[PDB]
Amino acid sequence: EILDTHWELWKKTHRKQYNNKVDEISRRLIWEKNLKYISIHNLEASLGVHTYELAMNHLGDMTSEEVVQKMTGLKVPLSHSRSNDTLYIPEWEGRAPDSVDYRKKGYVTPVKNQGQCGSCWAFSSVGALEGQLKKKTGKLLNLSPQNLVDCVSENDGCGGGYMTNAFQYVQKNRGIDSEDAYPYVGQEESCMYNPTGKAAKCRGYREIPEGNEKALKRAVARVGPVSVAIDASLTSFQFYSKGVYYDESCNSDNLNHAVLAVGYGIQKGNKHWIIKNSWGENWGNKGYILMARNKNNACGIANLASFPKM
Repeated sequence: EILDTHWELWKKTHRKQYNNKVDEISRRLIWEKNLKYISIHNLEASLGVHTYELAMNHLGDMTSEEVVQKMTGLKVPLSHSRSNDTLYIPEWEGRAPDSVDYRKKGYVTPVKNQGQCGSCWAFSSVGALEGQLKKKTGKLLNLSPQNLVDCVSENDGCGGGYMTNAFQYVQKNRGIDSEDAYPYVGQEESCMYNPTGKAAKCRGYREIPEGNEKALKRAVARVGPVSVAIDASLTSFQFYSKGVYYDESCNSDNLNHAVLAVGYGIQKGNKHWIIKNSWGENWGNKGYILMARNKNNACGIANLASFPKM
C-alpha cells in the first residue's frame, strides 16, 4: 500500500526524471499495471500455470508496445530460402553434445544497452562476430555495434536493419572497428569508421535452415554464438526474471527482436536456449534469458538465424 514511497525508490534507483508531472503521474499509473501483472503471473507460477518468474526492471514505466517500438529493431528482409543455396548451412553427419554454454568458455562478452534505438540488429551481429574472434584469435574483445549502425548504408541504422547485412558489410568493408575505438552512443551519426582500429574481419556468413531447431542446436555447438531473431512483444518477455521462458502466445510470424544464442541445455525438466540480450544488465537474469527449446519453435527462435565466417 505504501507504493507512494517506493515508486520514488524505484525512481531514484534508475534515471527516472519525468520533467513536468504531466507524464510523471502517468508513467507511474502504468507502473502499477505492470507491477500488478507481475503479482498475478508470479502467483500463477507458484500454482504451475507457467514455468518462469517475472520481476520489476528499468522498464516498469514503459509499456509493451512501447519497447517493441523503441527498443527492438528487427527488419525481416526479402526472400532467401533455398535449402541448397551457397550460404545455406547443412550440418554434417557428426554428433552434438547434450548441453553447452559459451559463457563458461569465455566466448561471450558482457551485456550492453542498445537503448532507445533499433540497434538490436547491430548488437546481435556484433555478438556472433565476437564469439568467432575468440574461436580464431583466442583473444576476446568487444566490437562496436555503432560502426554498423551509421555505416551499413543498407540498414536504417538507428531505425532498423537485418544481420546478414552486417556480416556482409563488416566483410566487404574489410573490417569492423571495436567499441574501444568507436563508442556506441545510440543515436545515428556519420560513418566514421577508422581502419587504424580494425578489430575483426569477415569472409561471409551462413543462414541456418528455416525452422530447423535441430539445425540451430548443432550450429551453436559446432560454430558457437549464433545470431537469432525472435518475437519479443509480450508482457511476459518484457518482465522476465528467471526460469525457462514459454508463453503460448508468442508468435512465430511477429519477429521484432534479434538476440544471441550463447548455447543451449536443459533445466528442471525443460530444455532451453541460453540467449544474451541488449536490454542492459538489469533485465532478466543478469542479461540472459532461458528460452524454451524443442517446443514447436517458440517465438520463432530458429526462423531467421545466421552467423559469420571469420
